[PDB]
Amino acid sequence: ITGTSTVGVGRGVLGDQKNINTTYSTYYYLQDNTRGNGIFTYDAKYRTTLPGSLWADADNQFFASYDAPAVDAHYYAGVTYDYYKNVHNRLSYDGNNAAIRSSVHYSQGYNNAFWNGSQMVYGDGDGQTFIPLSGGIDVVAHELTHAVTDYTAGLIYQNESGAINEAISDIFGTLVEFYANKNPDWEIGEDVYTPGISGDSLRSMSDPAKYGDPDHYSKRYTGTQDNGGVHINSGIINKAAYLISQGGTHYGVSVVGIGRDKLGKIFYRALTQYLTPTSNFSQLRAAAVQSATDLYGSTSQEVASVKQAFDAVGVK
Ligand SMILES: CC(C)C[C@H](NP(=O)(O)CNC(=O)OCc1ccccc1)C(=O)NCCC(C)(C)C
Ligand SMILES: [Ca+2]
Ligand SMILES: [Ca+2]
Ligand SMILES: [Ca+2]
Ligand SMILES: [Ca+2]
Ligand SMILES: [Zn+2]
Repeated sequence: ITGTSTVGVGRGVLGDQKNINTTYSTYYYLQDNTRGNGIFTYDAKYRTTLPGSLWADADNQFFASYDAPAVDAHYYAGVTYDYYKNVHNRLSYDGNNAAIRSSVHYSQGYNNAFWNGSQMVYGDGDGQTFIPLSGGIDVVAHELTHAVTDYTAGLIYQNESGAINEAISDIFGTLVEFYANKNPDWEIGEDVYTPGISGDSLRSMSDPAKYGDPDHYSKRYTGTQDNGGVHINSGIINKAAYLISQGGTHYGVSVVGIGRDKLGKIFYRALTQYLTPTSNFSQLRAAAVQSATDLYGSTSQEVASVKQAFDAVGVK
C-alpha cells in the first residue's frame, strides 16, 4: 500500500521484543519498505485462502499473543533478505528485489510451513509438535531459500534432487541463524519444535541420525513417502555441509573444516551456477568441487575438504 515508512515494536513467538518496519496509511501495516520492493506480512485468520489480508494494526504496537507469529515472520524475513544481499549480493529471491510475502495463522493446528510457489506460509502448530513456526529464524530462512532455489537451480521436489533442495534450505537456514547470531546451532527448528521437550529439534545437521535421518549414502531411503524422502535423505547432504564447515571424522574419513563463510560461498555458487532441476547427489558433489575450484583454486584446502566431506558420506 501507499504510505509512509514507520517503525513499530512488538513481541515475537518466544517473548522477545523487537522493532519492525511498518507502513502508515490510516492503519499501520506489516509492510517493510526498507528492503527491496518490500516485505509484506498477511493474516490468514486460521483459514487456508491465501494470502489473506495485509496485516493491519491500529497503534503500531504488536504485543498481543495473536501478533507474535506475524512479528517474527516479518522480522526474520528481513534478516534473511539482509543475509542474501550482504553476503551473496543477491537482491531478494529472484535477484531483482521481488516483493517478499508471508502469511501467518494458516489453517488450524497446522504443523508445517511452506513456500507455495509465490509466498511463504506458516502454520501455528498444534502446541505439541510445533508452536507457531515463524518463531524459528532457521525455519523462516529455510522457507525463503525454497524461493531462491526455485528461481535458480530449480531442483525438482522429489528423490535426490528434492533432498538437495531440502538440504539447501537447511544449510542456508542455518547460515542465516548464524548471521543473526542468537543461540546459533546446526540443528533445524529447535526454537519452535516440541515445547514440552527440551534439547531436541526437527533435524540435526551435525548428527542427522539422532532423529533417524541418514548420514551416509548407503543408508538412503528409496521408498515413495515424503516425495521419495526429501526431508529424510537431506541428512546425507546436511552432514556433508556440516563436515565441510566444522570438520570431523565420520565413518573413519577425516575432513578438515573450512568454516561457515566458505561453506556458504561454495554452496551458493553451486546453487546458482551449476545445479540444475535434475541434479543428483553425485552431480552436487561435482558442482561443489567446481565451485570451490573457481573460488579458491584446484590445489586449495577448500577443494580437498569438499572432496573429503562427500567421501565421508559415501557420495562419489
Ligand atoms: C524447517 C521446517 C520446520 C519446515 C519445513 N517445511 P517445507 O518448506 O520443507 C514443507 N514444504 C512442503 O512439503 O512442500 C510441498 C509443496 C510443494 C509445492 C507447493 C506447495 C507445497 C519442513 O521440514 N517440513 C517438514 C515437516 C515434517 C512433515 C517432517 C514434520
Ligand atoms: Ca496494536
Ligand atoms: Ca538456535
Ligand atoms: Ca537452528
Ligand atoms: Ca523441543
Ligand atoms: Zn523445505
